Amino acid sequence: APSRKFFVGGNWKMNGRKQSLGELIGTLNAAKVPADTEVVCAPPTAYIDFARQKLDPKIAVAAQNCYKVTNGAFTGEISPGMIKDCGATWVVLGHSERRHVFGESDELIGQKVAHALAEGLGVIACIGEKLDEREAGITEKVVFEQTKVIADNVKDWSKVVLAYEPVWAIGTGKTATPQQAQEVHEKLRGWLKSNVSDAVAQSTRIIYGGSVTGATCKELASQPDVDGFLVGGASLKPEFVDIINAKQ
Amino acid sequence: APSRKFFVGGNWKMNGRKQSLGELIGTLNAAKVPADTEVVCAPPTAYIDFARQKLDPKIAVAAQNCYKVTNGAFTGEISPGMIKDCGATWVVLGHSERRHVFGESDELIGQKVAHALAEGLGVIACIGEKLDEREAGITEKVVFEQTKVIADNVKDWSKVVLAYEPVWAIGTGKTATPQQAQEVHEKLRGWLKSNVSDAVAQSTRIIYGGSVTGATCKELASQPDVDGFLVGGASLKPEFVDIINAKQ
Amino acid sequence: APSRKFFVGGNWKMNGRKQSLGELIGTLNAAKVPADTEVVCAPPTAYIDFARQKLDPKIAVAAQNCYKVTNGAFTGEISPGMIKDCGATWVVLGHSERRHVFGESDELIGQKVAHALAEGLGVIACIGEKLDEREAGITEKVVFEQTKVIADNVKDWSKVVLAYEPVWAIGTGKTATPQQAQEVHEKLRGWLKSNVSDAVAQSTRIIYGGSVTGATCKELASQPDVDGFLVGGASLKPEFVDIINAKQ
Amino acid sequence: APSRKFFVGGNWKMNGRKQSLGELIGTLNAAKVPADTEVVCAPPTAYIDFARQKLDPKIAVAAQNCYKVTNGAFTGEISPGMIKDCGATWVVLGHSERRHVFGESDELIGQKVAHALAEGLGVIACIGEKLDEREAGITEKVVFEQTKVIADNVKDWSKVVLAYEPVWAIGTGKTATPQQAQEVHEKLRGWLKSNVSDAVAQSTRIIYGGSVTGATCKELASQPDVDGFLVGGASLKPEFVDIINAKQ
Repeated sequence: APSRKFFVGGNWKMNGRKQSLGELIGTLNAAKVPADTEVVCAPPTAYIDFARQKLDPKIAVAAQNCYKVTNGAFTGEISPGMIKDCGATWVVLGHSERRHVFGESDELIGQKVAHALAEGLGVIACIGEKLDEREAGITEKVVFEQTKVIADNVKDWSKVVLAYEPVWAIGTGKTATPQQAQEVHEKLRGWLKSNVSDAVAQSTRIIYGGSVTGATCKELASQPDVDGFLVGGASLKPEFVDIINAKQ
Repeated sequence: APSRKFFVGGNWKMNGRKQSLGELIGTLNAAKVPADTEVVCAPPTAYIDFARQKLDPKIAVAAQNCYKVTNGAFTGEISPGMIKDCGATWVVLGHSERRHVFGESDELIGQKVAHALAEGLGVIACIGEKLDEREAGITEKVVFEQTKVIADNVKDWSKVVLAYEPVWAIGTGKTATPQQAQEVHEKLRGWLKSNVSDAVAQSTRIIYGGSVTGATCKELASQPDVDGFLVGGASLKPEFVDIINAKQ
Repeated sequence: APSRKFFVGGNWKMNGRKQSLGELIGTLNAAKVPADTEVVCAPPTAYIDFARQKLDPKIAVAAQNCYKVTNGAFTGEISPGMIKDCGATWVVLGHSERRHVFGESDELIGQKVAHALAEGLGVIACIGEKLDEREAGITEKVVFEQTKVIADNVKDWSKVVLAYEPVWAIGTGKTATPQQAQEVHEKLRGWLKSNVSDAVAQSTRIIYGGSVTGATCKELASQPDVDGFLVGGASLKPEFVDIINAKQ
Repeated sequence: APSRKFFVGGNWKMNGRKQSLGELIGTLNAAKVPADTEVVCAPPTAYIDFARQKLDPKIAVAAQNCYKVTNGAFTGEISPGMIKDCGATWVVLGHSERRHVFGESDELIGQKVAHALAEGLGVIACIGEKLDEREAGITEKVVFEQTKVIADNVKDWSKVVLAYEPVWAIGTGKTATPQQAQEVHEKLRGWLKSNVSDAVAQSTRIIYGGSVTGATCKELASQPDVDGFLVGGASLKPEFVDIINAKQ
């Protein structure tokens, strides 16, 4: 009985300013999210406070990243305590952009996860295999190694959700279908049940982090092992509300 | 403008929280800012907005980093636009930790600088050699190589400040001999004069990003080619209001 | 220079004598060196001079190792100066046997590289993981860890070549699957791009130091991220004049 | 009746280039060595051939090291056959720098000795206790264990000479006198006579490998059990000739 509460995150990435963002917050603030869905918004780092202040207490705020120490000589970086200090209760970790564009390693990612969590912050842990990894059929290998690192650094799965990112269908000329989406979420839940525990795997939300719009959210949402989304571009528009109601 | 207005930058790095930073902000706001000086506080990204809202108008706020595009799929990053949108007028680029801990290349930094200036932001470009390089005498080459890449992306030095940081010795009160800081800064000024213009070099601030305590800040500024500092730890201590007044 | 001139290195190791090496040298001297390629022969230290004197100017000579100081009480060692003084322009550092049989640490190798480059010599820095490491998936980490240490000592990649060697499988004709060689070399090129510069990665030769016969040298170079080899045994066989022409 | 022919080796270590070395060879080539003294020069590995070619047939050439196999996958290493192939008739083995700076073990040293010898090459076998070993009074213990390994790998003492190295007086703040030099050579000859044979001990030359200059060579040479030297620094200068005439 997968009573997993639908999870819908909105990764604005590096987009928006007070104006467009405040305007965005206005739409969701005036929107009516299903009492059965959990909605989170990940604003640009400079607008985490702005967003949380303007954001309706019903919606949680999430950082798009953080470091592995409470304080230190790390110009440009922020710690989970600040993220908490700003009212944000979540942190996106391991986003494909952070791993690839910025080269963040699993080791460092594993350390931010353990720290973020120790700091009492929720954690949206992102995984996903690149195009070549997909072309080889190493999807399982790749995604299990990343999840494992996340699991070894997670002593409590209540504060975490998994987001699978089909980086292989991101600007590559390959398209990811909802079936192959489920296929992956399946193995990931299978990895948990087997490597963690039956309960954890049954409660842990595994959200889809691939191309999601109000037009395709219904299909993807109907998938058994897909209990949520981590929306990118669409999280900047009114359509985000439609995605908030995909499971419905 | 021949008279290079003193420039005291305070790099808070990844330290403090609203409460803490609030106590610090409230202080500087009670600190008289001599027209003979130009003070700037670089708060962690999450607190750029907060500080700018609480901080005194006479004091400028500066992001500790930014990306090289107005908007994009760059989770965890912020654009010059955003910083500016938050009331900050400056940006720190090339910092010791950014390139030596997060591997930011000169290339990337040159692109950030070009974009930051192009966005209406002022930037504090950082440079400095390492211990292996210092103990090689290639300190001038490495710093010039770094300054060249930055200068290649600067078309107007009106809103630009150079920051030399002796990476091979920064943090504790073990302030590297003021003579060593003068030698480098002197060559940098001789670089801008020939590679740009006598006026540019005679109007460009070459602040010291090394060990600067609320006391040692005297003999340091005492040097002819040292128009300020990029205070690290002390920038957090109330002794930051002193380093600002490193004279009389 | 975008077009990365093919680089075929021949590592003779500890084999041959004047007679033998003379027969080999006389051959390559009759072998036309395509401008599309850059061939180098690394003779045993005792025969560096001999080979350089007999070898064709179009072919470069390379020591198989050197020390990290111009001169000193280091019986049994040679300095970059000496190698250069013998007409050799390159040096092999970090080779599988040097660190895995004679326990040379990355540190030592990083110092040799820094000194070699500083002495006017070109260097072929070698890297590669072991079987225990390969069978751990930490191949990328180990090779990056090795490349980092080397890059930390390189200030000009104009006279530098990377050499990946699959230690867990080198020697016989059991050439490790060309895909495995491509995966690693591909990541290394993505490393230099971000850790150094797109230009550097798009101008840096990443030769394969694994199993390269006078035949298999086709499908190997066929891979996009394989700009040459570091021929082991075959470098002694007349089939070395073929591996040089691993195309058409 | 110790009719042991005076032996004087010159360990140039890692010093010189064609120019200074050729200049050095010029002095000895033009020098007149006593028909009763045996002179050997150990050039940097890269100059063994150079030296032998420029060296007067009266003086022998010696490698400063070698490996334990005729040929093989040992980049940077050379075999006794090459050393022979270059006209060198000697090999320095076990030099303190090789044992300490490079960690060569007695086992490996014992194997190079047996191989070098099997290859028909003379062998300057080096021994000597470190500072701490000397401080403890383990001189005998230490030096007997090393000599033993050399003896077990020597089935013919005609092709070998022993060089005692007071490593304990090498850059340590301790100075070695000619008396304590003899003291050690005494025991070493006592070790031979007792563990090898009376004849071997009476014919085997045991040369001093400590600080030796034309100013102190006379004193050391007059010692009964000191029948030669293994000169370091002084072997690079004209003074080497004076040492060649110390016994006189």
